[PDB]
Amino acid sequence: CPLMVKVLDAVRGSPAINVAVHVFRKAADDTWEPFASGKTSESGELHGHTTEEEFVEGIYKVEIDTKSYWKALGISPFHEHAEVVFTANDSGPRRYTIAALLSPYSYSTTAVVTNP
Amino acid sequence: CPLMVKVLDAVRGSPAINVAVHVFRKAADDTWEPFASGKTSESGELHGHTTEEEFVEGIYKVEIDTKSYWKALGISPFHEHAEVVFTANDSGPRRYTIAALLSPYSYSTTAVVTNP
Amino acid sequence: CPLMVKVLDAVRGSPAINVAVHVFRKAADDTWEPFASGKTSESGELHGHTTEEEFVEGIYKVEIDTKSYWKALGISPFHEHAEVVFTANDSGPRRYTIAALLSPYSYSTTAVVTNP
Amino acid sequence: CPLMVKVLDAVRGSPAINVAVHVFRKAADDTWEPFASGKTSESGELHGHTTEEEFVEGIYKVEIDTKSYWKALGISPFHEHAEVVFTANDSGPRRYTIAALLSPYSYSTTAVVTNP
Repeated sequence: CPLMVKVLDAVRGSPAINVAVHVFRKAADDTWEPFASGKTSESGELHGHTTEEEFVEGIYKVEIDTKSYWKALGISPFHEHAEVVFTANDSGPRRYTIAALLSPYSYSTTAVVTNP
Repeated sequence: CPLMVKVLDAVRGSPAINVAVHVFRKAADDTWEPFASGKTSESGELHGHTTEEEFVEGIYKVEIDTKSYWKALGISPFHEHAEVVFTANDSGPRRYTIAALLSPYSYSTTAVVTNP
Repeated sequence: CPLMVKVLDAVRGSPAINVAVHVFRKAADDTWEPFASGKTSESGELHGHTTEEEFVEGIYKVEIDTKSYWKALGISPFHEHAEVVFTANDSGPRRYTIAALLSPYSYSTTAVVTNP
Repeated sequence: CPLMVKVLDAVRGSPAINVAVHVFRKAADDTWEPFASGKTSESGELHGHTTEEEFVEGIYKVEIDTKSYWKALGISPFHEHAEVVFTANDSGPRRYTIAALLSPYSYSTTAVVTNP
């Protein structure tokens, strides 16, 4: 799976488990088309069964449901979710790891792109 | 102004100047209505000329045109833009500063929420 | 003051107030001589009452007492403190802002370096 | 190896390879005693042959030679190095992953602590 998402909790110093993640790809008509979704595992990693074949060039959006994550822990956070929008595979197939680091009023997101 | 945006550049160690920023209010019909927009100043700040009265409770989106910023500096960026979505003024009007620190393959965002 | 420190709290969405900060100059004998110190203000800033003349080129260390800050808020922290080491004024006197954004298990630091 | 260090480059969106890392443990007399050192691999991960046995409770320091990393890529960075100081194993053995994300004028460091 050439698209991996990893989410960490900066308050607890742990993977952020059970976090809902939705992935969309921008379609010809400018709308977001559903692409993949899942929940993070005990390692904070998203369970993607995406193939290299269907992962074509385009603009992708990864939406991480951070608000429900914090709410379940009793915390009322600032952000509704964390969104990451990026062009993928514009110069050939790559493997992408989108990392998100979560705090109640702050998040950071980083991408590592490798050419296998 | 109850809603300020500040953008910093982690590569140059400076404010991010002349970056386009668009703010939207979510409308009843889950659609994003324009709310404020501009280019960041030499201090990396976006004016915000909105008043407390029009800045009612609701879900706001702040969209930062990070891709144009990096292209103008000649560095290849990962993200299409940086989008921050949050609920404002629940528990009453505060001053919000949305701060964003930019790198080509990473960004972080934090809210500094202060009660006057 | 050519050297300012600003500290933000990612959990509360606010400046980090009353945080101890110590600044040192490296001495010829690779030893850290005290240079400035204080507690951050309500805006999360450390006064810095040093003058341009005493703020000569050299390697400076900024030590932020993050562990006491988190203990005062009742949250278990990871780090003993946050230490930023940098060379200043090579290429001439600038204004330096060392900004630090704190979470219990994570911190980031950035320099906003501006030429007057 | 219950102590792992992973370093990423936020300019290139890649692991930071060949980065020197030194690890110290605070000794009885208050001085830093050398504990481990190495260079990051092609995955940005540090090659530690540390055992659970020798990794006792104490205060550890991880020093990452960020300046040499940037210099080798032609960039003159702000920081001399990135230091992470923390108490380990104070409540029993844990596995620690220290992650550092590097930009020329900024870095962030995060810890994930797991109980195996």
